[PDB]
Amino acid sequence: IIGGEFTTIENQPWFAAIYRRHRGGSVTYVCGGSLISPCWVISATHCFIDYPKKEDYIVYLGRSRLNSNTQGEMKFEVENLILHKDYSADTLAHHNDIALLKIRSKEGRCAQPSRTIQTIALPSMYNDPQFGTSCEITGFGKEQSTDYLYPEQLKMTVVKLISHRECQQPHYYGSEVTTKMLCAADPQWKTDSCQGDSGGPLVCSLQGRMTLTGIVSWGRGCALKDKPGVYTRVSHFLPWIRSHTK
Ligand SMILES: N=C(N)c1ccc2cccc(N)c2c1
Ligand code: NA
Repeated sequence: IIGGEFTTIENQPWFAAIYRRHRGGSVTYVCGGSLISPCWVISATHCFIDYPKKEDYIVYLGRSRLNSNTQGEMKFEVENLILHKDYSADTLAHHNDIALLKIRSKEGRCAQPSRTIQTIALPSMYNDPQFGTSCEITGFGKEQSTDYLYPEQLKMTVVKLISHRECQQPHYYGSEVTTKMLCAADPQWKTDSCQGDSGGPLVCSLQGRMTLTGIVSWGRGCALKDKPGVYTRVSHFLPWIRSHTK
């Protein structure tokens, strides 16, 4: 997250921290995710497509820092790694950038909701917020594009939704951004999601209820003029989520 502010997991209790164990035992942060039900974390396929071994991953819930065991946190293994069959990546655009992680503790249990571990509601069909709506993003992603390390403390920011017509403008992304994708950015281009924030939530308050409107997918650089963050439009994939979580 470029700009924004430092936060803690109590303010984003659906946020999942996904790590990968490497050969030799080193563990590195991969992507963010969202708890949509006690057994299921939703993220982006591009986070896992090159290493699609469910055994390689570690999932934390209720974790506020990259290298601290936050009080009340829960650690999980991935029981099932479901990647969207029609995923593909162009130079910029990521297609069907959605994944499901069925989580299981070493005892074989799913998440136990607490004050710091909660689910995020899914959106309803054909009911996304209008352009200009302020939405929040959360992640352990880069604070600056030139950084090579990720911030130790969880960050959050607020961005505004951009219409598909505006995002398809030539100086924006042209025909590369599709109707299955949602753009969001800062009108002043100072705050944004960045590398490392992928898979993380774009949460919008709609009709008084907070919902998982988007999943951090792609963008040209970070917080660059006319280059919004691009998110998987979760409302399009509701038949796919429902069928793959049964
Ligand atoms: N500009 C963005 N919001 C954005 C979002 C996700 C990204 C993922 C990998 C690399 C980037 N530069 C990204 C930028
Ligand atoms: Na690390």
